Amino acid sequence: DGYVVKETIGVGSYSECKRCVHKATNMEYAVKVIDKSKRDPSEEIEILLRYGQHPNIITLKDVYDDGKHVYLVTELMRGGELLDKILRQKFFSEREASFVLHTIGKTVEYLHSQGVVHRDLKPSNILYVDESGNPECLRICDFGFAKQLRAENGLLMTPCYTPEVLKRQGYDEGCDIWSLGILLYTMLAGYTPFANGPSDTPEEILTRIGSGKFTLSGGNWNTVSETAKDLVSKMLHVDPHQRLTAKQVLQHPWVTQKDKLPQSQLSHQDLQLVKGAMAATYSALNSS
Repeated sequence: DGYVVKETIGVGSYSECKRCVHKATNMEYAVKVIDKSKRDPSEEIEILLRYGQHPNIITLKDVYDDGKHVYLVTELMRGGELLDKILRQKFFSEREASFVLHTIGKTVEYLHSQGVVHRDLKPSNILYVDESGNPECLRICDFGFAKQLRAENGLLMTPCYTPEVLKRQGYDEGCDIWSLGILLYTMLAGYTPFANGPSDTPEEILTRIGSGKFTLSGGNWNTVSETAKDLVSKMLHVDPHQRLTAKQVLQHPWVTQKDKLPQSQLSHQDLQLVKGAMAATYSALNSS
């Protein structure tokens, strides 16, 4: 139960994530410390326990609860965040972008098919496990705001088995797809579609989202495939119920036919501007 707690990795609401190194074998891991009084991580643990073995989902190693705090010990994400790699020291083109979406898209398709929605698919919740930058090293993380589809009696249910009760998933699923849509945009454009920097205001961003318009022309978009633009447009459609499903995304020419994709380095703005814009976009969304 006692580890070797060291540096703090990140921070969050009612939870802190530090770098433990123990297992009585100097084995490095990550441990999320949730305040039992502040928050109840019932849904999160059950999701990680049931779906952690997925290779592109963060695997759960140990779990502890003394009553005051919970200790979710997971595999350590040494590769950092997705943007921290692709927009720094890694050759990134529509080809590499397609592999990234492919990897994450299948994971979401799996989760949606099991009736699990994430509802927090920000690029800071997608991390490499090692510093290779390889697609298979990707891991979806932080299932804090994730919800399993349950029955009236409280039994886990799939959308296959399962009117307005299901349309809730259809919305919640459509928001996960929309979250991937801005990541696709950001990957292609090198900048957030509804934010120009870290100091954008909720009033600015939410107006742009509601307008249902974004730049698919000018800048990087002049040297980007029409299939790449077709996908983002369909992924970021205004009505969440008219957006693509995770399956329909993966059946798209951009994703499937990777031979036809350009392999030229993509331009990007400073990482901190892009990271700044992105965190501000999700900050504006949390208000509404």
